[PDB]
Amino acid sequence: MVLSEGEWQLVLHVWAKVEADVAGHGQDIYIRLFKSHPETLEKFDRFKHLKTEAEMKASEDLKKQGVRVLTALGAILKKKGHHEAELKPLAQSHATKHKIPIKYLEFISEAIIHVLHSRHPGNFGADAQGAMNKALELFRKDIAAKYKELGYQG
Ligand code: HEM
Repeated sequence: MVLSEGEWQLVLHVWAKVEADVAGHGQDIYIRLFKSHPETLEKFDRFKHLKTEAEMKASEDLKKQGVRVLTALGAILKKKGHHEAELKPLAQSHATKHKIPIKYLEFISEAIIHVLHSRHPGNFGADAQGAMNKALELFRKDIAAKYKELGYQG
């Protein structure tokens, strides 16, 4: 697939607002993911013992993971589809070391959309949500193709 320049502008306009508070958005996204799909917490050996949302909000390690994820995804989105070099190392660690199935990438995509809709309603109307969903679908299609080349395709 291919996004138009106008679709990319809608994605990067709301992403510029996310970048005013990377750690806060990272925390909100991972807490939404763990509350909605609790099985995903099991992939994190450092904080898989957390039992409540209060514990998750106080976790320094969870906050650091949110910042690493959003910094990497922000770099991929700022390439506007020319992200082959960025995806290679991410695909290799997620297929071979962490073993993250494509369905968990779909789950965190839903969590990003929910958080952006809650925090940025004025910059995340229907057209902007549609563009963000297309950008995340492109990212998941390209990572799934790299998973297959690497021997995982999960
Ligand atoms: C937007 C999608 C995602 C991006 C851009 C992303 C990016 C990253 C980055 C940059 C790292 C550190 C470098 C590395 O190990 O490759 C990382 C580590 C990790 N990610 Fe992902 N990630 C994403 C989704 C997920 C999801 C959905 C899960 C699990 C449900 C996950 C599980 C992990 C784990 C377990 C680690 C290692 C954590 C540690 O160091 O303790 N990732 N991710």
